[PDB]
Amino acid sequence: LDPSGYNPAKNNYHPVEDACWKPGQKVPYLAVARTFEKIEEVSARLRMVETLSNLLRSVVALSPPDLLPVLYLSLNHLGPPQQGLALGVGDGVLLKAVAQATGRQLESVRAEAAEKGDVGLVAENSRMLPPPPLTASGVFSKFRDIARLTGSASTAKKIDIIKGLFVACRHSEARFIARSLSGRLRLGLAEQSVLAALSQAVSLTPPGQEFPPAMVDAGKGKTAEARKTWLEEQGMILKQTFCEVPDLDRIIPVLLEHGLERLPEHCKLSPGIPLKPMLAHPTRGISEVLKRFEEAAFTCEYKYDGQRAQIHALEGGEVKIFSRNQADNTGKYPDIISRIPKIKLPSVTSFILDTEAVAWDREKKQIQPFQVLTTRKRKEVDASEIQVQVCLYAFDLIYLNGESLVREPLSRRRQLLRENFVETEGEFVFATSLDTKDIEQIAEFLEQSVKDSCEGLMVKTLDVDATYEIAKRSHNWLKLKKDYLDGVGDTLDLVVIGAYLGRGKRAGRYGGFLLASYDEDSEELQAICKLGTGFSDEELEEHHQSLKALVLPSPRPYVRIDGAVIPDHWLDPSAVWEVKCADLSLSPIYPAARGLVDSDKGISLRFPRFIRVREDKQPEQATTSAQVACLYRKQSQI
DNA sequence: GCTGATGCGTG
DNA sequence: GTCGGAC
DNA sequence: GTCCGACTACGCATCAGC
Repeated sequence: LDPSGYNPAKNNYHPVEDACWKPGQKVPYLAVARTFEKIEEVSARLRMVETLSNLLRSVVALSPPDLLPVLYLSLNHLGPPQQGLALGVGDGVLLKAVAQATGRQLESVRAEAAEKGDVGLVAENSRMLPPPPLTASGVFSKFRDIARLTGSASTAKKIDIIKGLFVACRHSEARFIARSLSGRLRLGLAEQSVLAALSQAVSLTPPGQEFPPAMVDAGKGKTAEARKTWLEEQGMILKQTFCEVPDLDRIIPVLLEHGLERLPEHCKLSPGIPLKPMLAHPTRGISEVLKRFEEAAFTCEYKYDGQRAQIHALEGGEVKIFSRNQADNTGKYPDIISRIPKIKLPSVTSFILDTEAVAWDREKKQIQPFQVLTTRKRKEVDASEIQVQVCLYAFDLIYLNGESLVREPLSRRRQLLRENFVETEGEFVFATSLDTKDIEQIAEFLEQSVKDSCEGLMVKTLDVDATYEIAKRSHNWLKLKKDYLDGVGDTLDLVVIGAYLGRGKRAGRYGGFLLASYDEDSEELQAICKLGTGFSDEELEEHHQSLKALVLPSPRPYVRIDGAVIPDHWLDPSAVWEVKCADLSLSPIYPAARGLVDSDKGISLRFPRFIRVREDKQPEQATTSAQVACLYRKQSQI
């Protein structure tokens, strides 16, 4: 009945009864829209998971086929990552498409969306013959349609579909379609919560029951200590099957048929399906390394400054390569799929490798900085056109000749790789390693890593919790790098010359800042980076306040920002701020120290973060562009 | 055909 | 990528 | 400690306007 009252938060929820659509029907969008409201209006993850599980339990019950689209809509994805589907819609399009469904001038709506920090708000509030209600599988279909449109005049074909949806919207549905398209759904619930909410709902209301189903609450006969243990157990089955097959188009099918408990029997890590890779927790010292890893024996590997390349060789010759995000990078490495046989021993018949592809200068036999690695062509590439040579630095092995080494320790996997593959210096090399426990030979290896052009030390255990089982701990490796050590690495004192407006969590004060570095010769300040991270909320207000005085109507004439985003508020140069950063880069758009190191290009910071306010310094006292040039030169340049 | 704006995926 | 915050 | 969402530089790919 009236979907505008659907409350899946309501206590003692019943899949069939407090639904707001009768069985075998399509699930309505305002179902999802209402649910989303019930989620964004709480803050306890555990409560938010329940509200989704509910909507999910119903869907499992009355409308099985709609399930998969609901998860996706709730994840705000479009499909499996390897499909590389993308909306190609941006704020420009969407804002426009909004104005076009409502009337206001783009330049009026445009300011409301910046003043509110949320597009979805503006679409709804703006106020003919009403069309049929929207369905959830319907909106998912239109979203995919928009993704698929390409080539000239495709934006315009997109703005229609969008104008379409917005015009079949009822109550809140505007709010959430806008937000989905803008990439920023911001509910407070994401993958993990969606995953946990699914595993619950199919445990409370198991799938494949003939309607009307026997057990809508398979939980009702448990004790609270028993339920909370039961769900959590079922949770991990789902979680780890996903971490090996992070693809809902494969799972949700089998789930619906064989239920949760036997899902690991049909959904197994197989070469060709890309799995989630092992993340790295930051470790700000070496004290901290032995606090975390007090007992266990660990290895030490260089941290290469390439990108992650997940290499699949499947029984059947064919190679596929995937990125950190399960994106299909096969097209962009024809110089890898070729060199492929030259690393697998001949008795190696199917494998999965966890490596980092780094840029290699052949004519010099030395590394090339990340910036160069990124100048390779993407998408599809023919093998002749290649220009930036890449050399892999393999540091794990996850599958070999049939077996799935997830369950084996690192020490098991290391020898298994070391002994099955072949080093080629300039193509294929094991991460330079040094097993130890020795503080003095660690920092001797730390400084060494960098000396050899790397960000620092990877640090992982060898036997104790040494698996590749992402589901237990996902940041179980440790990343140890120079700029984390309070009192090391490059910190500069810089000038706040403008500020940017916030989005979402920072809606209603400044979300970013523009930072500048006194050039001496030109008696000009010069934009060097933006900065939107590393302050607390309390500091970030002290900011938006003590800067609410300095506000300018126009630039000062001695400030030169060039091709940086024009700040939304310009500022009278007073505040001086100390910034830490992991590197300095040759900026294709920043003015600071342009000329001193390159004909055209300035210099920016890599991973800028704010450390503290430098009151005792005055703007002519901050770091000079002559200074800035110096740090870039003293930075493993060869 | 080009160019500027900008989406999106690496980090 | 870095980072804080709420639970 | 986990999970989520603020924010960042760099560059290839793409398409509206011209």
